[PDB]
Amino acid sequence: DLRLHLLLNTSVTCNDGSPAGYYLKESRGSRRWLLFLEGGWYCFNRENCDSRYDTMRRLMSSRDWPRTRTGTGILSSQPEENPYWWNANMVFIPYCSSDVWSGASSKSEKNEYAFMGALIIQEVVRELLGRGLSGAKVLLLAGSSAGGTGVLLNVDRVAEQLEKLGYPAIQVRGLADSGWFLDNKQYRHTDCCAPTEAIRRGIRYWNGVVPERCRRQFQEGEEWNCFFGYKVYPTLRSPVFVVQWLFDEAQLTVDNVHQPVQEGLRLYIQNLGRELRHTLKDVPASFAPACLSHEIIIRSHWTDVQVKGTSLPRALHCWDRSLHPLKGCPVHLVDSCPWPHCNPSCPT
Ligand SMILES: O=C(O)c1cc2c(s1)-c1ccccc1CC2
Ligand SMILES: *[C@@H]1O[C@H](CO)[C@@H](O)[C@H](O)[C@H]1NC(C)=O
Repeated sequence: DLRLHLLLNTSVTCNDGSPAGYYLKESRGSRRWLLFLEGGWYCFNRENCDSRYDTMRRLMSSRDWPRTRTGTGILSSQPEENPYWWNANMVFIPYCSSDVWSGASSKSEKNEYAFMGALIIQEVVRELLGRGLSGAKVLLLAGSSAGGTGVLLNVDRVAEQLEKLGYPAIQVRGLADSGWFLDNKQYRHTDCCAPTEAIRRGIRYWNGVVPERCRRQFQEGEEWNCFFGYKVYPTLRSPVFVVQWLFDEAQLTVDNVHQPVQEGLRLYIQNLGRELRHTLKDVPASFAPACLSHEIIIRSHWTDVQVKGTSLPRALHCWDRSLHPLKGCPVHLVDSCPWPHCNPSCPT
């Protein structure tokens, strides 16, 4: 079990002004630290955030959080479930900011909600240094769905934060799971939502922040571009491993894809997997199976899926070795077959 701590700096809050926090299980014999960002979509105006507050309140508020959480998948402490990092210090950071982890905005007389995801990450890192993170050799910032996009937006800032605090020795890395999306045309048009327009409104609503080099490329008004993995990844300096289903359920949802499939839709889906494969061609550490699914790394059976005969925990161990061209220890694993479940190890 991972145990809840609410932030001692209570100015760093969830959407409704309640304190943010983190769940922690320490490992006294290890110098590896895993900080996992939870996902769960987002909201981009008052009406849509009010609706989220009615029926998704744990993603907006710490008031009803439980005192413990069980670690699963890469957060499990059992070697059988987590061959990769079972002996690490484990941190689960709940997503209570609805801002894809990008916001730096307080609740006030002009703001009904606080959007503080970027500051929550920085504050967790700060309070953990006093609980052992100061002795770390690797800090892996991981996340799924909106949390995976959050890794891409925040990993370089965590690294800069530790260098300026006097800890250049800690190596910061990222693991981004199911957060690599395409700003493509929808299969059938709808009213807002297309990924592009939703992010454009959210950034303004949240006062969202993006990594500095990506901001300097796209410039004022065009920062939404840095929320799209294939645009922000080349600007990053920290090592980042990318996990992405070729046919992500959330990608299909925003594309309005839901009997025998007709030619138009077949071609749309095949072109979608081809485009995803193309954006990964120059990402050296990546794992991308040809499956219709969503998230993987905190699933209890994450050990089951394979690409070219190598599982995800093995690929991540090979990545570790590469950061010390390996024989039989690959790190770039992208399926080439063109339809969902052409890979027999896909989740059922
Ligand atoms: O299921 C979740 O948590 C998320 C789903 C999506 C996210 S996050 C997103 C993050 C950046 C850019 C475009 C998108 C649209 C799809
Ligand atoms: C609390 O967090 C806010 C927002 O990041 C920051 O400005 C302030 O310095 C913090 N206070 C302390 C005592 O750490």
